[PDB]
Amino acid sequence: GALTESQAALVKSSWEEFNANIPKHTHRFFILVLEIAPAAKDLFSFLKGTSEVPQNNPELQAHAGKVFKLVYEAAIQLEVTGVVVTDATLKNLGSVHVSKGVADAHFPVVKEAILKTIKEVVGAKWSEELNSAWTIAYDELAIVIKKEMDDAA
Ligand code: HEM
Repeated sequence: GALTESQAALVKSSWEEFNANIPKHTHRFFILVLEIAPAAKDLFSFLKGTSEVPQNNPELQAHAGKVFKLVYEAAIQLEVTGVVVTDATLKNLGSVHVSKGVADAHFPVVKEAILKTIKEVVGAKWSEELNSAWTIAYDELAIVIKKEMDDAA
């Protein structure tokens, strides 16, 4: 697809729509996670010991926000520049994943959980051209973190 001017305009537009409601989209995101894969619950300090996904836990909100930000920034950088750039932060991300017991097979879990979350966020504006654009940008960003975990292992 590439990332045409017209595609990037479509991710930016759809991210601004996500951030517009963090405590919803983020608790949704964690439920789509636990639907796709229930065991994933023991991983999260803030979910351990609990029985249901807390809805106002700051630890959880802060966590999930940071995750979508990072995917959007990735799409812009792909249309301007043509790439996703690996920095200190992605590197540290890879460390903390490993300490907590996270593996690669866990990633399509969190992708489908983000596509399905953005398809839920944009609703009728949804196009092929836009699904194509978020897929490209997640795939391109996961390639980069998985890279850094393998390296923290
Ligand atoms: C491109 C995709 C991904 C991005 C951008 C991302 C981003 C992040 C960030 C930024 C943190 C640190 C949050 C903090 O310091 O507050 C974190 C922690 C963590 N992540 Fe991910 N992540 C991704 C995929 C995954 C996957 C597939 C899993 C496995 C289900 C996972 C499991 C965890 C766990 C257990 C923690 C530790 C949280 C703790 O116990 O408090 N992440 N992630």
